[PDB]
Amino acid sequence: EDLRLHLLLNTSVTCNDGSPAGYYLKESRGSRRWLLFLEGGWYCFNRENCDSRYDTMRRLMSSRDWPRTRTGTGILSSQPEENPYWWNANMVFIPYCSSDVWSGASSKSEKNEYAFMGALIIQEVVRELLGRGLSGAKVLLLAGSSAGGTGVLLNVDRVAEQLEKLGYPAIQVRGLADSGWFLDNKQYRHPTEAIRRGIRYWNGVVPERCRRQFQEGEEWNCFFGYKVYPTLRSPVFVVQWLFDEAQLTVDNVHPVQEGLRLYIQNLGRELRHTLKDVPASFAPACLSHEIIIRSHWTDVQVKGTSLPRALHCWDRSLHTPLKGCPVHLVDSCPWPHCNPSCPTG
Ligand SMILES: OCc1cn(-c2ccc(Cl)c(C(F)(F)F)c2)nn1
Ligand SMILES: *[C@@H]1O[C@H](CO)[C@@H](O)[C@H](O)[C@H]1NC(C)=O
Repeated sequence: EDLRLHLLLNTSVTCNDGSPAGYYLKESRGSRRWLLFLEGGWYCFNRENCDSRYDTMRRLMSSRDWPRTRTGTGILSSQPEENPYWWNANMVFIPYCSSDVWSGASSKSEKNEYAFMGALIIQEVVRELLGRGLSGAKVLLLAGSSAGGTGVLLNVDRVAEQLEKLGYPAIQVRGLADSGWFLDNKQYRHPTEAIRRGIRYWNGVVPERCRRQFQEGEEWNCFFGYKVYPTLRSPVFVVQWLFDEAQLTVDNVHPVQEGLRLYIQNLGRELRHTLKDVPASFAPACLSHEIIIRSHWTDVQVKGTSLPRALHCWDRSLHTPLKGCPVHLVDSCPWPHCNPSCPTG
């Protein structure tokens, strides 16, 4: 229980229900590395389905019941045994309480039952951390899982621009997007519509270069990794199971026959294709969901390299490829669990 809760001092930056947003922090006095992690957990895109989420997922919509501390796990652990990559970093966990894939910039008001302020929560956390040590940082890694992974892609360049404009051009902003790289593909039995309605309901914002390509009405495109990633300037490491459970869910996939076998194999092939030109990526051939804040995140390997090792090699590459220190690790085998190191479940 080593990360301590701080509610935002700017109380106009709120969770869905108007309660203040916040962050959990464990400082590491010696370190100039900062890890800011965006929690995930789907989203809601109209009054009805947000009302339902408020009944049974209220911690994702409100800070009123948050605990005063959280234990850092996986990449947020301070133990080198659990976190070979960044155990000595300053650790920040940002709870997801905006239900907007971290894209929203809209307040609760007479016109809005809910506030959707995810993009502003990130900006405010960064602003308040600069007075707590972030001003002395050399690397700010914006990480995230699930909706938080997509949130990394939507916000990493805005964090970089924010620090540049505040007068901190020496902080290197990087992104780590875990399980947030989705395909706008055809369902197996009859995602783009959800995001389309979400953006209007949230007043959602997307990165500028991507917005300029797709333009008004088509900004939903920028929520899909393979479309937004080529527009980004900050270095982004992409972690994505080839057969992500959430992708299969939105594809309406739940003794597998030929049609479904071909569907699943084509999904893995398409995911692999979208990662071909992503130099820093870790994509195992597993049916699973999220990775980087679980305690046993060290166990999975691609081509004999673990994710903590891949991320360390990424660090080195950002100091020609490195001998025995790869950063591009995408499985080529075509079926869930053809990789023996996949999570057991
Ligand atoms: O916790 C599971 C989960 C999945 N998602 C998510 C994020 C972005 C997109 Cl773009 C999509 C989809 F389905 F639209 F592709 C889903 N968010 N949280
Ligand atoms: C507080 O947040 C709002 C955005 O919701 C912003 O307009 C305002 O300037 C902030 N001001 C502070 C913290 O001084």
